[PDB]
Amino acid sequence: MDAKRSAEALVPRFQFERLLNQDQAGRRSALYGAIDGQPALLILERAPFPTSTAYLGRAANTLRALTNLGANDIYHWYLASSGVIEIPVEESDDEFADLKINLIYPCTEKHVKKYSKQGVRFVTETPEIYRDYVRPYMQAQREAGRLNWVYNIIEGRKEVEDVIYRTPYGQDPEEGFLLLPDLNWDRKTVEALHLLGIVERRDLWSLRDLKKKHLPWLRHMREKLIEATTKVYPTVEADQLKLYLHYQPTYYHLNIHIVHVQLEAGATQATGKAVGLESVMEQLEHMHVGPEDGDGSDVGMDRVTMCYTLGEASDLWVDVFEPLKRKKQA
Amino acid sequence: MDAKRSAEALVPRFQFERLLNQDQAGRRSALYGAIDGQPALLILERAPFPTSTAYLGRAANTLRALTNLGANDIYHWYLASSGVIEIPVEESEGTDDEFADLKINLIYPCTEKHVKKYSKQGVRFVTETPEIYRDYVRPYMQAQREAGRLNWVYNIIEGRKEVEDVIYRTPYGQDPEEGFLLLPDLNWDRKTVEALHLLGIVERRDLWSLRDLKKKHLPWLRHMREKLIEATTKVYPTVEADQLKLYLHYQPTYYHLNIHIVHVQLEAGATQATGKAVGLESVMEQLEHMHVGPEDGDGSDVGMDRVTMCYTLGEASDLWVDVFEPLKRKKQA
Repeated sequence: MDAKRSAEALVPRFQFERLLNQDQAGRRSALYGAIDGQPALLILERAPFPTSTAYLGRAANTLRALTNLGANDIYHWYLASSGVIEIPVEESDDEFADLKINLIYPCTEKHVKKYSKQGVRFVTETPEIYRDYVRPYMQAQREAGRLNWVYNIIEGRKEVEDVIYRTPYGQDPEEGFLLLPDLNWDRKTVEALHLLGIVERRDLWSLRDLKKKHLPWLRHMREKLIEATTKVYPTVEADQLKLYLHYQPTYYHLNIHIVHVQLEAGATQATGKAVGLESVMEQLEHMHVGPEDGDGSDVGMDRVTMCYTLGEASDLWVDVFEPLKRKKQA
Repeated sequence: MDAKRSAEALVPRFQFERLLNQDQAGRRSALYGAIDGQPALLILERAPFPTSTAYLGRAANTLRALTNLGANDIYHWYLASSGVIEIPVEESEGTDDEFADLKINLIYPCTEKHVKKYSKQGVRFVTETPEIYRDYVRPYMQAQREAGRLNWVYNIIEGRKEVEDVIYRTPYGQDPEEGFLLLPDLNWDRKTVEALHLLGIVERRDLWSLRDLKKKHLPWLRHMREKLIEATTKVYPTVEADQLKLYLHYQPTYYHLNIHIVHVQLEAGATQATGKAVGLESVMEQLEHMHVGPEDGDGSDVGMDRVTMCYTLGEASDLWVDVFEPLKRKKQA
């Protein structure tokens, strides 16, 4: 393993310059620097704790340093440094690791931008702002071809082996769908289940397109997605799943997240990003039908004001909401 | 300093028995065991990385072990173990300290209450129709209030408790309808502005949860939204209005309306998750556009008690044990 030793030789040559970002409760730091006089990006992460009893049964008894910070009755808190614990013969001479390291070298300005801290803003999207600015932006993104990757999966030309369930392409153009594992799921831990329900029809760009006339479709899709998930993973019951939509979505083709209720909630589930599927259905169900609205078929989410988070490097913040904010402050 | 050394002697005597829970993306493990023949609960946490240049400028060059797992062009990924890095004199009160990679909490002797608190808990997603709210859940809320479970809230509202922890309030009694106070969330260190998490406890006592909100409350809601934001940005001048999110819990942990205020940069966890957190503006918009029927008059009493709400419950909670699990059991063949 010359390439393995070669890659290992890079890390001690890293010359730190500055911290780009620290996140994940402080347990991930993105460092910028240089190796051999060229830009280098080194990402430090605390590793998860081992579950081996060889580790858990020895961690408290092998510390290389331990400092009590305070105590109150039966409560005590400390800082400590891990000692060396060797991995037993039947699980590996290795020791248990406390760090994960990613090194991008040589890195570019694109990597610096990607891993630099990005501020977040909470914006207010009225029906007028959706009509005049956001919906035109969505259209341009789709016309530019940004959904090619989605369409390639829907049509069965990519990630065929990653799909865990689908209706065959073309068999059901209105209510067909496929289930894709989320990139961060190990596909083995059922209680961390996270699937993407990508619908086959192509005319719904986001929940903004949903109207009362889509309530039957929404009911059918909710049942079908839950039915398929609990069929593929039979130890999962219906009341152990949550279905939600993103707004703003990360891409402009309606897709329904399916997560196990036991999955640790992160940004993908947070208020200002995730909207429960049943919550959208109830808003359509009870939305007011005015005298000019006929039977109500076209009453829907494009009448609502939606408030949500955006990153400050996003197109929508830079081109729409920051300028609207500046124009209002003048 | 003797008590400091005494508490340090506890940790190496810990005898591991079993893992109670591992969460926070695997970086927190709650271990159950014994010390001196009595139950002990040891919680291991990965520490945040120092920002000190003395640490960051040496971490890559002092590793005590390093294994490359793979590489692809300019991408390389590894596992590693940290070496010893001493804290420089100008950053340490003591001498011969090294940067720490672990935080440890030891509860000893612990009880069954601590084991329950830190053990993994099953979760269920339930469907609360208006009928189930009427027949089962609202009576449960009422009994909780009648039992006195809100004594702690009222003690703070009335200025008998946590007077020193309130970061802002309207003086009690001055504004009975739109008065409020702001309390820091127990999990916030009260100094890191980008992790800000406040609880807005309203002065009025007749709103138990968002189920009580109706169209007639929309002016009150608009006013409270503004007032909570103005007060937060007044106390924390580096926070702008568009760097805050306001939300309600449903189910809430207690049955007196209270509005969470969080910095947009705060990392989202269970408290913000779908099935628990409901954005304040989302409730207001749901009330704004809700249908007013022919028997509803001017619509003033149309509100959230007409909606079906879906949310998560823990399997040890009263509502699961006494309401939703029995309803589920009776329905199943």
